[PDB]
Amino acid sequence: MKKATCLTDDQRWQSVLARDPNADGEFVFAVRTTGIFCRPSCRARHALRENVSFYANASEALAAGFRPCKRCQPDKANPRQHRLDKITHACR
Ligand SMILES: [Zn+2]
Repeated sequence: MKKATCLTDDQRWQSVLARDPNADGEFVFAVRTTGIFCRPSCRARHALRENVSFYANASEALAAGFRPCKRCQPDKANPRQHRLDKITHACR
């Protein structure tokens, strides 16, 4: 309850390295270099602890003036999906 050994930025990245998929509400982490914020689970090839800092939630990370990560916050994964030509107006 009122206790948790060592809450150091160390084990912050331990829970976040483990990819703890269910740590939504537990905190967020914020990679200043892309100006995005995430849940610990960020499955894409990690950006270092050293560019990354930890909040309570994404409204705090919004307080930092960031945007939700395309993988973590909505879950906005676009892999499979066609990389269709590009040019606009295609009625056929
Ligand atoms: Zn992410």
